[PDB]
Amino acid sequence: VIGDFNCTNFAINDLNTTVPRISEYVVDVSYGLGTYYILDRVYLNTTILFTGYFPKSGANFRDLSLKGTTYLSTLWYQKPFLSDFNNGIFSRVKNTKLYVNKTLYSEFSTIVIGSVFINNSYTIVVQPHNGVLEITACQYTMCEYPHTICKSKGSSRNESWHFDKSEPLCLFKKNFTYNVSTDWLYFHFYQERGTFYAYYADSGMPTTFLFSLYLGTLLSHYYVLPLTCNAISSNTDNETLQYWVTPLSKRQYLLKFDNRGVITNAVD
Ligand SMILES: *[C@@H]1O[C@H](CO)[C@@H](O[C@@H]2O[C@H](CO)[C@@H](O[C@@H]3O[C@H](CO[C@H]4O[C@H](CO)[C@@H](O)[C@H](O)[C@@H]4O)[C@@H](O)[C@H](O[C@H]4O[C@H](CO)[C@@H](O)[C@H](O)[C@@H]4O)[C@@H]3O)[C@H](O)[C@H]2NC(C)=O)[C@H](O)[C@H]1NC(C)=O
Ligand SMILES: CC(=O)N[C@H]1[C@H]([C@H](O)[C@H](O)COC(C)=O)O[C@@](O[C@H](CO)[C@@H](O)[C@@H]2O[C@@](O)(C(=O)O)C[C@H](O)[C@H]2NC(C)=O)(C(=O)O)C[C@@H]1O
Ligand SMILES: *[C@@H]1O[C@H](CO)[C@@H](O[C@@H]2O[C@H](CO)[C@@H](O)[C@H](O)[C@H]2NC(C)=O)[C@H](O)[C@H]1NC(C)=O
Ligand SMILES: *[C@@H]1O[C@H](CO)[C@@H](O)[C@H](O)[C@H]1NC(C)=O
Ligand SMILES: *[C@@H]1O[C@H](CO)[C@@H](O)[C@H](O)[C@H]1NC(C)=O
Ligand SMILES: *[C@@H]1O[C@H](CO)[C@@H](O)[C@H](O)[C@H]1NC(C)=O
Ligand SMILES: *[C@@H]1O[C@H](CO)[C@@H](O)[C@H](O)[C@H]1NC(C)=O
Ligand SMILES: *[C@@H]1O[C@H](CO)[C@@H](O)[C@H](O)[C@H]1NC(C)=O
Ligand SMILES: *[C@@H]1O[C@H](CO)[C@@H](O)[C@H](O)[C@H]1NC(C)=O
Repeated sequence: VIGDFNCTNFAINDLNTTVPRISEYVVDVSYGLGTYYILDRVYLNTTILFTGYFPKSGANFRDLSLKGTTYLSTLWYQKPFLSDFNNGIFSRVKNTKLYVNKTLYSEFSTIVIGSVFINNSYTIVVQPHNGVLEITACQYTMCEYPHTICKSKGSSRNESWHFDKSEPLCLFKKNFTYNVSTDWLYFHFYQERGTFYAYYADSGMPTTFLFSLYLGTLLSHYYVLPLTCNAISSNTDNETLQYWVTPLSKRQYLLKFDNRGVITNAVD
């Protein structure tokens, strides 16, 4: 289970439907993808050695995205999906592009990062809303079996991942835009000296700072929420979620900046 709150007992089972897929794709930082711009700094026409939380060059990813219909499995809320956060993660996220009429919509899995996932501890949540990325860090009363839904196509379950009837204490709450037409989003999430850091991009490029947050405590677990729809499967549209994740480590990178301040190259 994630949290401990009994939000539902509708259509829960114990079926071993899947395990996380391992990517054929591997981390290649030679053009800056898998690196980040350093905080609010601008570096112009230079190379720096910088020590930071980076993926290993040549590492695989685990796809932690889970697509449901009516049922959820209790085995989806355990190892290997419920994951130790350690130092942090780099993720590559497919923006799942859906059409209701001719109009386009963007869906992808929410990620939650936390420790015990109960309302005496802060949980960070990163969730898309069709071109808006909502991010929060709150004392959420997380469900036992949390999940999100398609807003675009229908869902035979309601959205249910926390049960707070009035808004919990939040250290952070902010929204960021992303290009709805992109094929991929990328994120870095890490912790250093009790401070959390987040970065994103909506292109094959170095990730840009979202926010940083002092927690004092260690985050210890992260989990990628199941998403339920009457869509996004082989018998209806052949479309899929993908939420690829690879671990970070304290690591030294060369970063090359051009005269505009764009990272053009990097080395592990
Ligand atoms: C912060 O997070 C915590 C932890 O999740 C929340 O605390 C839980 O809150 C819920 C909702 O109030 C509590 O659930 C309720 O517990 C009552 C007592 O349980 C005992 O008695 C029942 C029989 O009545 C036994 O079966 C059980 O084993 C216990 O011995 C129940 O009486 C309540 O029953 C109602 O709900 C159930 C389920 O929907 C129905 O079947 C019943 O008919 C009835 O409608 C209910 O189960 C839970 O116990 C709390 N846990 C703890 C550890 O405190 C906090 O609420 C949250 N705080 C904030 C600010 O959000
Ligand atoms: C994490 C995971 O394993 N995810 C897969 C999912 C689950 O294994 C399945 O939900 C059972 O999970 C549990 C916990 O029991 O199966 C999916 O495929 C289904 C067949 O397996 C799909 O074709 C569905 O077939 C139906 O017969 C039915 O009800 O399952 C009719 C329904 O309308 C139709 N769904 C549509 C059209 O979206 C799905 O989607 O649900 C593809 C997902 O990648
Ligand atoms: C961040 O984005 C979300 C999603 O668009 C906003 O949530 C909406 O807020 C209004 C407030 O009146 C509600 O009526 C809607 O029902 C909410 N939508 C959803 C899907 O929850 C949120 O207001 C935005 N801003 C901030 C600072 O969180
Ligand atoms: C969860 O709540 C439902 C609805 O009240 C109840 O039927 C079910 O027995 C509960 N299960 C547990 C494990 O508390
Ligand atoms: C689930 O199925 C996979 C594939 O057969 C297997 O590797 C795994 O050990 C099974 N059990 C669990 C609890 O994951
Ligand atoms: C960029 O740096 C190189 C090496 O020092 C130098 O030759 C070049 O003139 C610089 N250009 C600008 C625009 O700073
Ligand atoms: C979803 O929400 C609606 C409206 O509150 C409710 O009627 C329904 O019972 C809920 N649950 C499911 C599984 O649809
Ligand atoms: C949005 O994404 C598409 C596909 O990558 C790209 O062609 C388009 O130029 C992008 N537009 C903006 C405003 O970023
Ligand atoms: C999904 O793709 C397979 C392979 O191309 C095809 O056989 C099947 O008919 C497709 N189904 C849908 C709903 O597109």
